[PDB]
Amino acid sequence: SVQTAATSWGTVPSIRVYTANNGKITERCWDGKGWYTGAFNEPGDNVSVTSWLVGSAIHIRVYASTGTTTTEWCWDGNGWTKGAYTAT
Amino acid sequence: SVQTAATSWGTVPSIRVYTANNGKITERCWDGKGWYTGAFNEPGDNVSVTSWLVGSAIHIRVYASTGTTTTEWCWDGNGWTKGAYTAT
Amino acid sequence: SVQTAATSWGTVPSIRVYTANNGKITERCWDGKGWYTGAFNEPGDNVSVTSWLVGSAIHIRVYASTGTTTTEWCWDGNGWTKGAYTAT
Ligand SMILES: OC[C@@]1(O)OC[C@@H](O)[C@@H](O)[C@@H]1O
Ligand SMILES: OC[C@@]1(O)OC[C@@H](O)[C@@H](O)[C@@H]1O
Ligand SMILES: OC[C@@]1(O)OC[C@@H](O)[C@@H](O)[C@@H]1O
Ligand SMILES: OC[C@@]1(O)OC[C@@H](O)[C@@H](O)[C@@H]1O
Ligand SMILES: OC[C@@]1(O)OC[C@@H](O)[C@@H](O)[C@@H]1O
Ligand SMILES: OC[C@@]1(O)OC[C@@H](O)[C@@H](O)[C@@H]1O
Repeated sequence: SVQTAATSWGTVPSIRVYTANNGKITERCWDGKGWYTGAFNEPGDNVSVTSWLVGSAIHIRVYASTGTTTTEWCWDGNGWTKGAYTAT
Repeated sequence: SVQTAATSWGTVPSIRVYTANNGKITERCWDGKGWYTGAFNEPGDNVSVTSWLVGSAIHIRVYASTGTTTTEWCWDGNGWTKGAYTAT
Repeated sequence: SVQTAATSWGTVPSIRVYTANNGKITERCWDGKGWYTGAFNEPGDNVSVTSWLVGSAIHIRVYASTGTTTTEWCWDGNGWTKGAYTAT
């Protein structure tokens, strides 16, 4: 079936749910006022996530895996880009 | 194999581990004094979870997936019910 | 594909990413100065993780599953050992 990963922050809260479905990962977002589709859209068969809130900034790390390759995607306030993570 | 998801809160801590096994999700609970089987029992092949503790209240969201359908289950102090999440 | 689980703590942050790949779980670690391979290496086809930071101590629980058996692995400052979790 589809595979999901979830994270949340604050007291509203904000929630992010990532779904790997048919080799693509998409993102659904809640900030207290309805679910919406987030900016994150990248390939992957499996997803995990962690996040940490510091001051006014949310930092999110999404680990997207296809085959034996895992790509880290980073949100630090300015869109999603690949991070330095490697699996070694 | 079976697939799990875990969350924890406080300093004891309380831990919740959700296991999707043979199309059913069950819940094991630790509150500092032994593991026990929790109230959560719903269908699903895949599970993720997030939780947030505010004051005296734990809020838990469990995302249960079968095929391409994901159901959000909500704990807000008074049993588990379906939440408004949709995958779009 | 490979399956991952992630957790993080503090403001640096420290991040731990567990990967189940070909029946083995390994751990990659970030403490602010590059990724490295962690001490955790145990069998499993599926992994989840939760952690909680209290004072100067990180506590990590990794749930490693093969078939219908889930083993809890505990970090409490002094290496990884099996915890009391059972699935019942
Ligand atoms: O729209 C809200 C948003 O910016 O929140 C942070 C990330 O989750 C983004 O992908 C998302 O679009
Ligand atoms: O700011 C991005 C970054 O440095 O954040 C910490 C880790 O997630 C790294 O892999 C990543 O490149
Ligand atoms: O028994 C403890 C309990 O109420 O804690 C909150 C939820 O995890 C419930 O499913 C669980 O039964
Ligand atoms: O109180 C329940 C609820 O509003 O909590 C926030 C989100 O999890 C929603 O999908 C959900 O319906
Ligand atoms: O090296 C850092 C380390 O000690 O951090 C705590 C655990 O994640 C360990 O497996 C890891 O080796
Ligand atoms: O200190 C280890 C331990 O007591 O921590 C809390 C739970 O993770 C238990 O299963 C585990 O044996």
